[PDB]
Amino acid sequence: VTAPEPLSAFHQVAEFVSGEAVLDDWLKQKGLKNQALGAARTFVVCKKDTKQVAGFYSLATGSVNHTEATGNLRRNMPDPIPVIILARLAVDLSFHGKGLGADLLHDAVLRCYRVAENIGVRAIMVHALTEEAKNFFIHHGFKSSQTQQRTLFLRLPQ
Amino acid sequence: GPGGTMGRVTAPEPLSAFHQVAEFVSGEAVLDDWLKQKGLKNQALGAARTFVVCKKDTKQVAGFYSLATGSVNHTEATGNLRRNMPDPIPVIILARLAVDLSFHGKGLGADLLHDAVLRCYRVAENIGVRAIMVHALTEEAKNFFIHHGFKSSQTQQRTLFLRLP
Ligand SMILES: CC(=O)SCCNC(=O)CCNC(=O)[C@H](O)C(C)(C)COP(=O)(O)OP(=O)(O)OC[C@H]1O[C@@H](n2cnc3c(N)ncnc32)[C@H](O)[C@@H]1OP(=O)(O)O
Ligand SMILES: CC(=O)SCCNC(=O)CCNC(=O)[C@H](O)C(C)(C)COP(=O)(O)OP(=O)(O)OC[C@H]1O[C@@H](n2cnc3c(N)ncnc32)[C@H](O)[C@@H]1OP(=O)(O)O
Repeated sequence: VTAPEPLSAFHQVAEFVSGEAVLDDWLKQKGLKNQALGAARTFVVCKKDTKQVAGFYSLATGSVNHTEATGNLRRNMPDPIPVIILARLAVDLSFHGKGLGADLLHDAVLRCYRVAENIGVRAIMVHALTEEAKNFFIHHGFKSSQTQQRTLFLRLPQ
Repeated sequence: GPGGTMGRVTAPEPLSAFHQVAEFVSGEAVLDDWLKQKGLKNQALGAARTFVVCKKDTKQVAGFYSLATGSVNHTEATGNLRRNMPDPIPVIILARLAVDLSFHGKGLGADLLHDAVLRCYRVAENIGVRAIMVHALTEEAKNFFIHHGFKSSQTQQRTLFLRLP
């Protein structure tokens, strides 16, 4: 695949299938529209020598109240806690099991660290859609909320 | 205007341990004390990023502002801010803004706000952001933001927004 780049009208998305239709349909129907609105910024990777999207993720600003956080995350912090929402992350079924999911997450993390140089950010927050998704994030260092087991956080040490 | 001094200040730069803040006074003690007690600590925690301007040829702070990520529910927004948007709406919070009493009335409050706005537009290239949000501490502060293009929430006059796209 190609290096991560911003979603554009040059990207072919209509055939993308990840196994989660809510994510597939968001990419195809709302991805580019929501970029113009300031609702989310989407980054894609493409099959080599094509503009066919092989995987993507989306980032938006956000916050979390102390009750949905963890004991360590809320320590000595204001309420609510400033976060970046990793709103969506998916790889096409044809590319599963090749480390592209991990690679996309790593790119997202680095981009959040860069954003955090100019704006206050405590953590990356994700809402896991399934138990399998939650376990993927746990494997990569995310920690669950105490009240919602599918809300997870990755503290950005600074 | 001339304000209280005709000395200059430096360009905005990140708060650091090299900055003197202990003598800063803005007319609002809550802001003065946040800067002195929490400014640098909160930077390391990821609670807020603070940018300062200093008296020329010193490291003495003459003004500052602070930025953090945040969001707002549709009920607390405006119709134009929320139309076709997810709920809640992604924003950047202008958490703190203050100038030392000695430099009031010189356009430094406007200059700091302008630098804050440009910094938000740069951030927005990498992350979804709909608007800058501010909670005005006083009536005087609210009117200052209105003069520079911010719009009040319909329910709360002291919560104001500046749309970016
Ligand atoms: C993002 C949200 O908002 S929540 C929804 C999450 N997204 C989805 O569920 C959409 C459908 N699923 C997918 O798109 C993919 O399965 C992804 C993106 C979750 C993972 O990508 P994949 O290609 O399957 O995994 P990839 O090959 O990158 O695996 C990377 C590492 O994670 C591990 N891993 C992958 N899936 C899981 C899992 N469910 N549980 C634990 N570990 C996992 C792999 O074993 C590998 O580990 P290693 O480096 O120690 O060998
Ligand atoms: C950010 C928050 O969360 S709210 C808290 C805001 N901060 C504070 O209250 C701390 C105490 N006050 C201050 O530090 C300062 O008064 C500031 C930073 C708010 C403003 O800075 P000042 O030095 O007073 O104003 P500055 O000289 O930059 O004024 C710039 C312009 O705005 C105008 N202006 C200033 N105050 C007001 C006001 N209250 N109402 C309308 N217009 C105003 C000025 O006349 C000038 O207009 P122009 O550019 O058309 O000539």
